[PDB]
Amino acid sequence: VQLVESGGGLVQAGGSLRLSCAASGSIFVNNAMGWYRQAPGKERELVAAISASGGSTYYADSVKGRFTISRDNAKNTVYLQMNSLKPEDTAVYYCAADQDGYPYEYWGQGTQVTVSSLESAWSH
Repeated sequence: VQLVESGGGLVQAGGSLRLSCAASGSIFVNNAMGWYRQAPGKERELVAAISASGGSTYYADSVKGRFTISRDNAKNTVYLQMNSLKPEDTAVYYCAADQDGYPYEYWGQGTQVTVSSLESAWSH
């Protein structure tokens, strides 16, 4: 079972970025998938999760209304559309997919997202 995140990089505060994650090696349509992040110096946190059918979602309080999770079961992919990004959203983002039985969850290797503050928006 393997997961690979696509997308990442630098965005100016207020901007948007879409992350994707594709899974291989088993059936994923019957289990939840999601995204965690580890901001500098912080504990890793569950950012968003989505049920097998897509009919239920979960968001961390600090991203509600700004991030949207969705999935394409035919591609075994999960997406994180990040809008209204803020510098506090700077983190390594890890996709995850659940399965029945130990080890219960697989994690991707992570992708860096960096959101620049206004101090960098002009030369001074």
